[PDB]
Amino acid sequence: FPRVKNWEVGSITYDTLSAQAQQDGPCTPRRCLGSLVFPRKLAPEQLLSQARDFINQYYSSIKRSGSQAHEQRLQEVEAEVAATGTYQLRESELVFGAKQAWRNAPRCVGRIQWGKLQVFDARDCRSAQEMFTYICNHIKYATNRGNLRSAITVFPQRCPGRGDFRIWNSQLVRYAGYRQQDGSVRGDPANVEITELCIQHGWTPGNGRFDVLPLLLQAPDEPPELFLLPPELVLEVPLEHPTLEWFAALGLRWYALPAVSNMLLEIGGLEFPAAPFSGWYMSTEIGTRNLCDPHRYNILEDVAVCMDLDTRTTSSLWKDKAAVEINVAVLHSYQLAKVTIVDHHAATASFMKHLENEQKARGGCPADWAWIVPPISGSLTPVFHQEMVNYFLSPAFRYQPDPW
Amino acid sequence: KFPRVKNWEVGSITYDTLSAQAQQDGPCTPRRCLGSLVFPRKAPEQLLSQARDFINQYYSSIKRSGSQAHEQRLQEVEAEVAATGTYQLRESELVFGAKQAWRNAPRCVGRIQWGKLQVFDARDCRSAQEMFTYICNHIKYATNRGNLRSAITVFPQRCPGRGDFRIWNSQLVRYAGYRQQDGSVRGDPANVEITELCIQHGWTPGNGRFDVLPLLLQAPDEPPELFLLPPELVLEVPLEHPTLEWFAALGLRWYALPAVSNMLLEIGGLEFPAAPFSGWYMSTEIGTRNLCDPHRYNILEDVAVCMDLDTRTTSSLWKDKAAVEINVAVLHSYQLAKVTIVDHHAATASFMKHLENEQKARGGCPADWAWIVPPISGSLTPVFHQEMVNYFLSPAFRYQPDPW
Ligand code: HEM
Ligand code: HEM
Ligand SMILES: Cc1cc(N)nc(CCc2cc(F)cc(CC[C@@H]3C[C@H](F)CN3C)c2)c1
Ligand SMILES: Cc1cc(N)nc(CCc2cc(F)cc(CC[C@@H]3C[C@H](F)CN3C)c2)c1
Ligand SMILES: C[C@H](O)[C@H](O)[C@H]1CNc2nc(N)[nH]c(=O)c2N1
Ligand SMILES: C[C@H](O)[C@H](O)[C@H]1CNc2nc(N)[nH]c(=O)c2N1
Ligand SMILES: [Cl-]
Ligand SMILES: [Cl-]
Ligand SMILES: [Gd]
Ligand SMILES: [Zn+2]
Ligand SMILES: [Zn+2]
Repeated sequence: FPRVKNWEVGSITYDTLSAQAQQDGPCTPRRCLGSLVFPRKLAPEQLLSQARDFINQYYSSIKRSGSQAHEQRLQEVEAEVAATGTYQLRESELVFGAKQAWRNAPRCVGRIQWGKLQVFDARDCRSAQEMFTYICNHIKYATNRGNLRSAITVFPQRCPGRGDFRIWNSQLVRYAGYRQQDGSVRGDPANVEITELCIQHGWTPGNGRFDVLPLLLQAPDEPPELFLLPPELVLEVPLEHPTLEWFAALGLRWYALPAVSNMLLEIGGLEFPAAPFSGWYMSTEIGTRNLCDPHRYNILEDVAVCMDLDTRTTSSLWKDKAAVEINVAVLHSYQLAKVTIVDHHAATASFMKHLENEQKARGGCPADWAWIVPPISGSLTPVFHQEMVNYFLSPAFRYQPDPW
Repeated sequence: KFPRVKNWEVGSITYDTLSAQAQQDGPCTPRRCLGSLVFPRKAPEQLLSQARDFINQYYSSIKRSGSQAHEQRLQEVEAEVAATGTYQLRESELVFGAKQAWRNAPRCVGRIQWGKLQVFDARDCRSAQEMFTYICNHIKYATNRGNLRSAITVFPQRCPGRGDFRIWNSQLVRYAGYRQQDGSVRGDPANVEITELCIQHGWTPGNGRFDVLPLLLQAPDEPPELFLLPPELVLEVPLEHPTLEWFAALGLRWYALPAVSNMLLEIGGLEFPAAPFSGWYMSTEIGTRNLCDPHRYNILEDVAVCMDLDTRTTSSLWKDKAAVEINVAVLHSYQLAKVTIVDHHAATASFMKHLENEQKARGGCPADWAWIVPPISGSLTPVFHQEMVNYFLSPAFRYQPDPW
């Protein structure tokens, strides 16, 4: 049982939940690989193992462990896999599993909200046109005219033989990225690859820096099909600053809905390669990483020039000053648009409360310090001084290979 | 089977082959990562194997591996460990071992400087009084009227028969911390323990916020003895802000010389419990950590209120704005006083150069991401997007328990 200390207050706890981890991480006594973005790289009796644990979890949480439906539901999954080699989740199990995978995500700082999650069950999906309608329902429900609500849509599970449902975009809303002889990029450099697949599959491109890409939706065994997103359905926020009048003229925008559409949801040994989930943004994601990363929109120096900052010496802290103002413009613009957003101080303080909750309830919480601490102003937030333990519990969201 | 390490800003990929030579083990397992823990860790034949590895390292660096001189040194050491249970370093080996310990320190962002280290050999020290003279000479040489120079003074090694030389103070320059009426702390709260000790040992305490502490110096098998630092030896910097003129009236100060004095230096199996070392400050250590940490001087809200920021809501980013200007004040003040200081942009850029040098020289570099990434503006610096591998090489600086 690892001892975990908070260096701001002096309080000590012990993480007993870590003792119950399975899927081993990347570290060994010889070396820690905690900072690696992808840990390492990405006969059916082991399906029954992960399923019996999950069903025991489910009846644990609804109190009804021992007797009744508990040691009843243990049998049909046994018989389902005995009969068919896989099994179907009950809808309440699918709901409970989706919430747990979120609760279990070590890199997610928004997990105080894990209990409020709307699960759309898309397991009877059959075509790519159907997926598109499901995705469009999700986006409409999640966006909710700017009053965002966490949501997940679970597409049919991976099957013995036969292909997989798959969204080729990394998120549901992505901006395009186009090159030149320059090798430079117009738009988002994170999305250069998928932008060229969209074109490779027939997308007439666009002119500028904020073109919402079309979706590539992959029904099982068939090639992807391009689906264009309705402009009515993609809520966006033009960026303005509350006091720097010229900021709006930079023409910056970002979208309302953060919806991750390329991770594999794993519940009770079943795999859902298409289960896009969405919540709402923390402002540093947009302001600091998407707009200021050198390999993203890289706008930092352009803003500093407009603020008349001394970009001729690092010790002026011109980068820090312009970055804060970009974050101020993000928070201001989303509030003025009445689009849900949370600043990194509010988010991290909520995550501390979540750590306290998870301590009482489960004896600890898997947390990835490098991802929980915000990318600006880290030590000004309470999670910086909190020691954390990182480990893998199931259900889980896992990374998966791109279908290329 | 060496870890692949990616830089996400640029797309670089390398493999850390040096990690495979890590000759001691840390707190992580495949089950769980403890990378974020502040304290991760906590006879003749194992002394011999450590000695042989270091001798091998020493003769590698002088392009004389395998020579007669190399093997005579190996056989000399084995003979000395057999006759006395220990051995003595040659002066050239001590200089090389001290530089290697800095080079090997995973939490140090200043390691581009590692080969430029002044080593004072104080292994002939006989008393606490001589120890004090050596320390004062170290402070004088390292400070160098504001043009700071990296240095380490090495006091006699641990040996069977006599107690250890120890410096009880955690740094050579520290400000007192006085518990108070309100139950509050006046001065530096990180230093209440050592402050209470000094008073026990006869120090007549002050009542200010920036009172420099005396040294408690322990000769073998002696109680610690109190030594006052001559005020003219301790170079200090009043803090002012280039454009916030009321900032100077806060009365804030910091000292020029960061000199860590409670770490143990390990070279070839030998242990030096007293070997204080010093460099120069990175500005975020002073501005962000020492002045803004809620458990330290905790000035952030006072500065924000003076700047007329809106401290009623976090979404105004008043904390970030106040902290940026505190860092500006530190950099301006130290430059104005002509005292060496490096900002976090310059320092992390030089660390990136260090990583590249080290990959060519040694096949990798041990680095603790959570300590290398600065506590403000993390993703604005290039180390943020660099994956790192943390592991323990010897020679090394290690933590040790407090002598009390
Ligand atoms: C409701 C408010 C939410 C907030 C404020 C939030 C915020 C964040 C942030 C800031 C990250 C780290 C990524 C980064 O900082 O660059 C993250 C990661 C993550 N979140 Fe949340 N999120 C929310 C909802 C959700 C939901 C609903 C789910 C799933 C059901 C989820 C699952 C995840 C996962 C799996 C990761 C890891 C991403 C990766 O490994 O690339 N989050 N979230
Ligand atoms: C010359 C300029 C130097 C700079 C700019 C520098 C910078 C730093 C910084 C910023 C940290 C982490 C402190 C923080 O929390 O912000 C650190 C840690 C450390 N430094 Fe350096 N340093 C320098 C010189 C040295 C020297 C000369 C030595 C030894 C000979 C050394 C050994 C270490 C060690 C062992 C640690 C880790 C301390 C711990 O684990 O608590 N440094 N350094
Ligand atoms: C629901 C939700 C709400 C919210 N506010 N944020 C998120 C996370 C957004 C995100 C942040 C990030 F920094 C990188 C990625 C994608 C790339 C990452 C990194 C690597 F490429 C593999 N991963 C997939 C995605 C989710
Ligand atoms: C030579 C030098 C130059 C420079 N510029 N900076 C430094 C770092 C100074 C420092 C920073 C820090 F963040 C923590 C500690 C000591 C405390 C650490 C943390 C925990 F309290 C126990 N350890 C002993 C010391 C050293
Ligand atoms: C709990 C957490 O790991 C701890 O507060 C660490 C984080 N990273 C740090 N990094 C540096 N350079 N200095 C520190 O004191 C800390 N504190
Ligand atoms: C190299 C480093 O581990 C990598 O850049 C990580 C660091 N922490 C991060 N944290 C978050 N939240 N998002 C990220 O993309 C990253 N990148
Ligand atoms: Cl994003
Ligand atoms: Cl310090
Ligand atoms: Gd002024
Ligand atoms: Zn680890
Ligand atoms: Zn701190």
